[PDB]
Amino acid sequence: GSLTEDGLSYKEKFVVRSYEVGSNKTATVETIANLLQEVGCNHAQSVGFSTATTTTMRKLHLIWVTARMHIEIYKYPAWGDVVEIETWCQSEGRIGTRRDWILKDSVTGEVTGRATSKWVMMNQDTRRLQKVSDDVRDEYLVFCPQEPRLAFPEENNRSLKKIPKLEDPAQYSMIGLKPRRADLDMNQHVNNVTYIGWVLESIPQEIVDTHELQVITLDYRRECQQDDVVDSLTTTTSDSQFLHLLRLSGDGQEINRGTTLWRKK
Amino acid sequence: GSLTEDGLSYKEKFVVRSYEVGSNKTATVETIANLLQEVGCNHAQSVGFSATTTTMRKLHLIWVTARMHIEIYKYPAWGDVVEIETWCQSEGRIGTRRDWILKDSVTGEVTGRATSKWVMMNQDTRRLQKVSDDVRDEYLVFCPQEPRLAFPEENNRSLKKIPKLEDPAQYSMIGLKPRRADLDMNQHVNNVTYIGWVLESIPQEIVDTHELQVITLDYRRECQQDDVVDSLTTTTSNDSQFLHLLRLSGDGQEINRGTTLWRKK
Ligand SMILES: NC(=O)c1cccc2[nH]ccc12
Ligand SMILES: NC(=O)c1cccc2[nH]ccc12
Repeated sequence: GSLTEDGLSYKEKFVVRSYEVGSNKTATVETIANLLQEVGCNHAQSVGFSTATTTTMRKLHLIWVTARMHIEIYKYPAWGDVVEIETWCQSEGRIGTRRDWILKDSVTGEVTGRATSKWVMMNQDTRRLQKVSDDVRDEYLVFCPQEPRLAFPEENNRSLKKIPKLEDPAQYSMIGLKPRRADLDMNQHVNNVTYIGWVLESIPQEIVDTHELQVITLDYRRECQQDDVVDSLTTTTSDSQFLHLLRLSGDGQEINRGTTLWRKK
Repeated sequence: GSLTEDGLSYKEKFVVRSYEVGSNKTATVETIANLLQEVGCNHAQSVGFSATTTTMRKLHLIWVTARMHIEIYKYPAWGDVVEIETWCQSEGRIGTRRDWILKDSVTGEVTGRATSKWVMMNQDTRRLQKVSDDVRDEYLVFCPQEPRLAFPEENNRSLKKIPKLEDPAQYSMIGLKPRRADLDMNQHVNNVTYIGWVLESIPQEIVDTHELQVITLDYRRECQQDDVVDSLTTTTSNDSQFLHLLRLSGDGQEINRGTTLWRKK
C-alpha cells in the first residue's frame, strides 16, 4: 500500500482469502471491517504514528476510541478477487476525528462499498472522554485534507441517524457470548470487529440464507472485558430492517446498539 | 503466489496484518495456521482442483484433516513478510500428507515448519475409507515422487501418539461455542478454531512467561454449529509441556486431543 500523490489519503490492495468468505464464496462483513482497520493502521504508520497516537497524546496517556462504525456494501468481493481500499481522515472540531473509506473492484474500478467511522479521545487509564486538545489537534491537521471529503456526503444520510434503544422482549437473541484470545487485539482489548460478529449472531438463519447484508451502523458505548459475557438482541423494525442491542449478561449494561438493512437475494 | 519451477510445490508471501498479532506484536499461531490453509488452498487451485478430484466429487468423497503438527522458531512480526512453501505427498492407501516450510523473506532463514495428515471420507455418511487406485492416480502427478518431509528426524514429534487426558483436568475452559466467523464457506467449523479452543485453557501466567514452540492436534469428530465444547489442559512436565482434550458438553464425546510445548521467554 501507499499514500496517494498529495499525501492526504492511503490506498491498499487485498486478495480475498479462502477463510475470509462466507457460504456465498464472497468476503464476510467482518472480513471487510478487518480490512478497513488494516488499511487504517497502514495509513497511520506511513505518516509517523506510534507502532496510533501523536507525540502529545502519548505523554498525556490519551488514546483514540471508536464511537461509531457505518458500513454500506453494494458488492462483496469474491474469494480470489482483489479489492482496493482508499482511506483518509478529517477532524471534526473538538468533538473528534472521522475516518472514511471507499472500497473498489480493482479490475473494473467500480465502487463496491463505503464506510465512515467516528472517533473520540479518551484517557487510557481513567477512560474519560475529553474532546480534542489545542496543540494535540495541530499535530495531525497536516495529514488530513483541508476541504471536506465525505464518503457519505448526502444531507441527513444513514451514517448520522440516531439509533433508539431496543425494548424487551427482543424478537431474537443469542446469549452467553464470550470472547476468546483470537478476539483480542495486541493491547489485550476486544477487537472492534468482534462486536459486529456478535450483533449478527442473533439474526435468524432464514434471513442470512434469503437476504444479503447491505447496511450496518454500530454505536460503541462501553468495552466488553475479557471476563465479561454478552447477550445479542435483535428485533425486526420493517427490504428487511433490524434494531440491535449488545449488553452484559448479568446487570444488562449496554455495550453497543445498532441497525442493519438487508436486501432479498 | 506461484507453483515452483518443477510444478511440485507452491510458494506464497504474506505481509503480517495488525489484527493478526498478539501482545508480543508477532503473529499468533492461529494466524500461522490460517496462512497454512490459505497457501494450501492456492496450491490446489493452481493445479486444477475445486479441493477434490473428478472421481471424488462423483463418489461424494472429501478430504478430512486427521492431524496438524506445527513447530515455530520465530513468529513473524507485524509488517514482516513471511514466505511459505507447501507440497503434498501420498502415503499409500492411508491418505495424503501436506507439509509446509515457513521462512523469513529478508534473511531466507527457516522460522517454522508444519505437517498435516489427511484422510478420505464420504461427505454424507461421514465414513472413512482408504484411497482407491483411480482417485490416487489423479493427484499423484502433482506430488514429488521422492520423499520430501518437513520433519525427517528418526523419531520426530509429528508422529508421536497422544494419550487421553484423565479427569480431573488441571485447567479448563467451559462452554466454548462457535459463532458465524468460525464457519468455513461450507458452514463447517474452521480447523483453526479447534487450535484456539485448545489454547483457551492454558493459564494466563504461561502465556505471559512462555512462548508456544510446538502444537500437535489430533482431529476425531467435528463440533457442529449447535454443539458446546469444554477445553481441558494438564501439565505433563526450563520447558513446559501440556496434554489437551476437547470434548462436547454433556456426554463428553471427544472431538480433539493434543499436546503443546513451551519455552521460557
Ligand atoms: N490514524 C490516525 O491516528 C490518524 C488521525 C488523524 C489524522 C490522520 N491522518 C492519517 C492518519 C491519521
Ligand atoms: N490440496 C489438494 O487437494 C491436493 C491433494 C493431493 C495432492 C495435491 N497436490 C497439490 C494439491 C493437492
